[PDB]
Amino acid sequence: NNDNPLFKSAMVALSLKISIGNVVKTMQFEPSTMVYDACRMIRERIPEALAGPPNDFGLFLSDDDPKKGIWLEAGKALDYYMLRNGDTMEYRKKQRPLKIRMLDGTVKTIMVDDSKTVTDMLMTICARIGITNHDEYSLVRELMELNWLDHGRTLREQGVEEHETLLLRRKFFYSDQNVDSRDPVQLNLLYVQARDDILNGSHPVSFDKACEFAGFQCQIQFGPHNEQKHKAGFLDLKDFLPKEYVKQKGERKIFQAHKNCGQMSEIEAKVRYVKLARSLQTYGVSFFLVKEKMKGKNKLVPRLLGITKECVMRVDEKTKEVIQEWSLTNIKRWAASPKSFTLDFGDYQDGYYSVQTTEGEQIAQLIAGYIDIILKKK
Repeated sequence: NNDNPLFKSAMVALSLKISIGNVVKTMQFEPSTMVYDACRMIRERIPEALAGPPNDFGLFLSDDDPKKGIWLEAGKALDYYMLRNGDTMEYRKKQRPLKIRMLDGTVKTIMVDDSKTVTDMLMTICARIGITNHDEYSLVRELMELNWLDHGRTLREQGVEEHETLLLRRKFFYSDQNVDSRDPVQLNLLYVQARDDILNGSHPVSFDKACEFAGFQCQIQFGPHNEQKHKAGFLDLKDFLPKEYVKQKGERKIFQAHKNCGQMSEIEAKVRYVKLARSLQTYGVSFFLVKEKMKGKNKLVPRLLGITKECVMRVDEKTKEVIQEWSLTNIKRWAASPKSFTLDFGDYQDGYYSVQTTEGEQIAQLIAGYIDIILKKK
């Protein structure tokens, strides 16, 4: 039957659960307390808060949905964050390991500031491995379209948790690839890259070309065509043709192209493979499958939309013919939403070009990125 000298009204103090690893303690804060001073008071009450230099720790407001967890800023008052009695704050190390697959295919773990955006993290990575031009590179997930990361947002809010390894990826440069039979190791790297892009469909090609490529691929993998062993049914066509072309009728066309190679060496076939790829107007282009509205028709028409350093291009989805091309110079503005992408060509044409796609923000950022480059050369 006593009074409690510790009691303060629920309205004048914030009662928060402070979590450090598996330790939790409830402490009382004046609600205008700055985050950095709250960290001090935490160090005075919880021994596990002393597990490192004091400025290495901060406060993190977790959530049942990990995408909604946020780091608190040191200069903000606690009541800025709309906290209520009983809420939980983690006292957390500000840097955390981020696993990144290097350009040599190995994984390196790099400490990054966990409150920052993907761009900031990329900059920390490039700093650690001696890359000055971080704008030549980006981070992508390794899932599977779903691997794209918006570098102006955080990993956390895009659903990337701390366990996930990301890939460091060099962007495409036409100046990167200059073919020659003198350097077999570099020739093979170029061949593998061009072949993989065709087989996985990121370089879209016609059916006839896909079988031509497969003909060189056969020369490379099997040597000269031998009608005793390279007969109907031999090929696992899924390994030689883009998925949309995996049809038995393609094998006859591949074998024709293979035979046409004669006794051509493995090196010479790799040269021809790479040369044929670079000869196509689709080479090096970043493509997106978008849905177009054609005047007259009610069903939208799937179309390949390609973005390069100097143009936007419409490509037929079945034949891969280049239907139309717009210089980046002749685009007045663009817009993206989660469901569409629209281009305004000012007085170069009547009507906007507006398509359905879930990759509109990706398209918009590519266009903006390539336009900024042209500006900086001016």
